[PDB]
Amino acid sequence: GSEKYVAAMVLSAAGDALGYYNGKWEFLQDGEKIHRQLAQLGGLDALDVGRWRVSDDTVMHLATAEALVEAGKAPKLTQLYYLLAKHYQDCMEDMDGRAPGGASVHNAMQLKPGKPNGWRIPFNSHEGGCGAAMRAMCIGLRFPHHSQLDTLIQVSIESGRMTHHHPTGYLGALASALFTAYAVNSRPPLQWGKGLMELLPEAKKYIVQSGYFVEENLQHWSYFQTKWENYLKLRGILDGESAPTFPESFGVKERDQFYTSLSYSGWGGSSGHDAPMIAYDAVLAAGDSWKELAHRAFFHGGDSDSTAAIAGCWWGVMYGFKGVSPSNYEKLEYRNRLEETARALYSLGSKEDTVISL
Ligand SMILES: Nc1ncnc2c1ncn2[C@@H]1O[C@H](COP(=O)(O)OP(=O)(O)OC[C@H]2O[C@H](O)[C@H](O)[C@@H]2O)[C@@H](O)[C@H]1O
Ligand SMILES: [Mg+2]
Repeated sequence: GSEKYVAAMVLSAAGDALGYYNGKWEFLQDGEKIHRQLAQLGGLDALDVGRWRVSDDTVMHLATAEALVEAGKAPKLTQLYYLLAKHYQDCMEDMDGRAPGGASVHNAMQLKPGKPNGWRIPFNSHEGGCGAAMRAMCIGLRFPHHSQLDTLIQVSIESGRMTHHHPTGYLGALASALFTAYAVNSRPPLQWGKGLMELLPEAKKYIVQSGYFVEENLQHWSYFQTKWENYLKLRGILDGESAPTFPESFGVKERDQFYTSLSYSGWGGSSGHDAPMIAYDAVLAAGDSWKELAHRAFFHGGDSDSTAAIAGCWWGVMYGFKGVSPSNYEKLEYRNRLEETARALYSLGSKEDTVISL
């Protein structure tokens, strides 16, 4: 349904804005303090996002979505990648006060849309941030059909690699896009992690045949895979055939500690592996509760705008606006653009088509 695509785009942006709070909550490392301030504001249902700007996450996600819309039906990947690179480069003019990420901004300005392979960048050991994952969800809105899985894999990886040429970075884009497609198709969330694990060898097959920095990509592959395997084992969902099990003590402070344990270097949710992982952990626990989703994915001491942007997209696809206080989105920055782009993505994604690959 079109309304679920609208909710996916709008609630991803609402999550971003809520987990950002004009920077005040993004950069507060104490989840308990964030939750105290939330209560002082009146709780989530009382928050009005009219003055809560979206961050770079939404600006980039909209850039991905607009490129997908402009590429049209039965698109050529050469054209799509030109449009993606152009939109990523141009959207850096809309980052004032949005705390843009390092790899995202630097590499977007390096791109040369219009040269052949001009959106390709070298492998880099420090390009494992979540900036590719945070902007990839709508790739799954565009390519949700089983027949399009190879396109979803290729486009999510290449969109990611335009700024994050490191498997920890671009495999997060794959996870973000893939789980959105699963949500579109009503696949139960407890099956999603297993689906990602089964598709990682197909992602590797693409990277190898693509031929760029194969040795470096392979040398760094194990980190993302191992972190996800261990997380899925901890939750009891490695094979996709069990309800998840959560720890007995899993309040705000315990979640901050857990998110730090998942992190690469201490900031939970800031990398390609852990931004979608924390969003997924929130989805698994929250079911149809927007408030629980927010408490787990929007309001924590880590990189909360990025886990929120991912979680809000997946949740909106599944549940629409049901149980969401209107003040959480009615006056949201870019609401009209988000809704119009979502409707255009729906017209494309709901109509199964075939892409002309590279
Ligand atoms: N090999 C690596 N493996 C895992 N994580 C890494 C690696 N290298 C860096 N990191 C982490 O990658 C983290 C971020 O890398 P940055 O390049 O600044 O940013 P972005 O472009 O990805 O976007 C970050 C977004 O998240 C917020 O919402 C922000 O506002 C952005 O919107 C660093 O802390 C690194 O520790
Ligand atoms: Mg951000």
